[PDB]
Amino acid sequence: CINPFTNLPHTPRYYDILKKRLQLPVWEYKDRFTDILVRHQSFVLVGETGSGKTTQIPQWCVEYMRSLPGPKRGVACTQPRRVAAMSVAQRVADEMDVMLGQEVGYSIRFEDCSSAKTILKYMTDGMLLREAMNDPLLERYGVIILDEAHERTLATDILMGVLKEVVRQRSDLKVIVMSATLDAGKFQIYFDNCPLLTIPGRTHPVEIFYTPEPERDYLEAAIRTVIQIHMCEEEEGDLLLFLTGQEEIDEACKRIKREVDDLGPEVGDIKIIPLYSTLPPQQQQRIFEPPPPKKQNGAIGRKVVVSTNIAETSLTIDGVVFVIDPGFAKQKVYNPRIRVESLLVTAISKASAQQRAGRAGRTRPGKCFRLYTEKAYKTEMQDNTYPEILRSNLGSVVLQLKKLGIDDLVHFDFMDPPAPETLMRALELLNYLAALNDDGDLTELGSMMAEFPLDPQLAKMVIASCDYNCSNEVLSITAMLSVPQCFVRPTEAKKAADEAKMRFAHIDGDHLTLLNVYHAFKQNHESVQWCYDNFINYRSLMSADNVRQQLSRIMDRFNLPRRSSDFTSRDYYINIRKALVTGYFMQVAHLERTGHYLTVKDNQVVQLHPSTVLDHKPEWVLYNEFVLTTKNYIRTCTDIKPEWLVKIAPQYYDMSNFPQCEAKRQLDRIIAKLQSKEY
Ligand SMILES: Nc1ncnc2c1ncn2[C@@H]1O[C@H](COP(=O)(O)OP(=O)(O)O)[C@@H](O)[C@H]1O
Ligand SMILES: [Mg+2]
Repeated sequence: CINPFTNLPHTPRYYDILKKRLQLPVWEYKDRFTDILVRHQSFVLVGETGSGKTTQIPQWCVEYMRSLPGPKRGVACTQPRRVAAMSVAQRVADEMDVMLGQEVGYSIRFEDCSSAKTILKYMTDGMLLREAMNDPLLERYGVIILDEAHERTLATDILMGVLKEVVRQRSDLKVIVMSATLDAGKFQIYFDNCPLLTIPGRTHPVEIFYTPEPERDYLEAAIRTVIQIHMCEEEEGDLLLFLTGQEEIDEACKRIKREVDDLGPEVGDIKIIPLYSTLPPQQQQRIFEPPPPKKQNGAIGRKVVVSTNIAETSLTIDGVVFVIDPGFAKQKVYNPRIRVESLLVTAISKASAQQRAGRAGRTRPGKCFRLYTEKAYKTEMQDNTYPEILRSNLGSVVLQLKKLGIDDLVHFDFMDPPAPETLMRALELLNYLAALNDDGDLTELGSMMAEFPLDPQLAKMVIASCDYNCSNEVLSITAMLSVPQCFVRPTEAKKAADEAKMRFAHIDGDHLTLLNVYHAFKQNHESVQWCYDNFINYRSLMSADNVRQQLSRIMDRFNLPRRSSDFTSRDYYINIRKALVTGYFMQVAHLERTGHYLTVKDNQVVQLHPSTVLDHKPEWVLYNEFVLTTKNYIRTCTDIKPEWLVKIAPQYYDMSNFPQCEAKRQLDRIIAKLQSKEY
């Protein structure tokens, strides 16, 4: 029959895919799905990964929208994960026989693939909350679906609160909450005891393996699980290994590419595939590829995917029988008393481990090779990881809620309410940035900050830089800070990489070094060869350029001038460094007489991250990032003048409320000197 959007026949592609997708677990419940949808404003849908929730259900809601009178609106389906949203959009575009970016599309922070024609949009949970800023009832959508709500991300929880208020003012909107599990909060009690639909699992049983006692270096000891699986096992099937991020991942794909062809033609081939947050579409889509063929003589031609907890629940790779679970992941941590946010590798929950093992069972029965003991699972691990709202600084969150018109914050319906101390640190942060007044009301400046898709600190820095006549350079720095690490540092060629990085070093430090990289990238015409020559990440730089363009359009909308100072003047670099202070004045460390650094209020001993270009230890350093390892590192570091701290951020540098230390004694000396009294 006929494609309703194109008014043409559906294609050969379309029919081949329709055939396979009708067989997905979700389809036998479509009638009862439809029957709940037409009768209720909101309900919950639970089903294991691979059951067909993300691809099929939003199509059904499109079908539903096309049944309706003429207020002709979209469907939104939120993903916690960029790679999930972008790759399902491509998949669903194919399933619906449409062009990605036309009837089906996606929206990620700085990456909008959509048009006038878009009626189904796969977006991050973060982006839908962004859209609510300018459209508080989300009138562009008739159906909104929060997918992967079991991952309890910060943006997902806030969307559940928001949408629960939206449904009281809008009768025409439908909300669906989809999840892999019934745990991670109860959802239907939250949405006023609304219907539940559960899709049975087709998990081919999975043999859970362990190790005798605690493993120390799991990277190489999970490589030795990857190898022994790719010889000892006799039937076909692909491998999925859970690492914690995109260096450790790339390590294990550089490693295990010369090895394990340590071995001639004899053993079976391996198509090795990495998966992490950053990858562009054209290379996300290689997890969906057929493994290499069987050799005439030898072993199974096999596929190994090396991946973040993106593959835990957010998608399925067909072919996977063998799952290796190191049992850690890059979480977000936040002490509300230390006031330090950082990304930390840490032990997963029983919920999570069991999810990861689940992936091995999605074709035939499989084996999960968990690299722990039963004691490090049964007795030593949590049932459920804390929902992300209890592990984050809520500065951005609070600003977004205030921009959405939410005044009283304890009188706000969180599913799991945050510790009221973390809430109050967020209010203070925002008051220090002048985003909120002393009553906690949104200022004109706060309102504007909220429409930049940036941490409040960065937003304030961009806006305030106009008054230091260096908005152009601050926008470039901001864009470099908003994309992945730009310096390629192969572990086999550290001195070479470091020396290339030094070609760009500014004497006052790393922020200006990022400005130097960006300027050099542009004046060399976005050249890939230039990037290779200088060990600069071409993808990072292309991403930065795109972020800068996006941020530029926001500046134009708000009439904030995009200006530079005179490069021949000394004020050029001074002005930019003063601008950094307007946003980062709380991220400041003082050089002690001992050669250590102590963070300004919280008195934490830190050292300059070893990747810094700084030649010397500035007396005062402003930093972008606090890195928790076995040492505290401050990363992306600039030399600043303490006088700037007093002049630009007096509310924070209030000596009546400040701990005794070398920093306070210099600061008091500076404050007395400004006042030039002889009492
Ligand atoms: N991007 C893609 N490319 C090719 N095939 C896919 C893609 N995404 C999903 N599939 C296939 O279609 C199925 C649909 O699964 P999905 O809707 O993602 O399930 P759930 O969201 O419930 O985990 C998968 O099991 C897989 O076999
Ligand atoms: Mg899904």
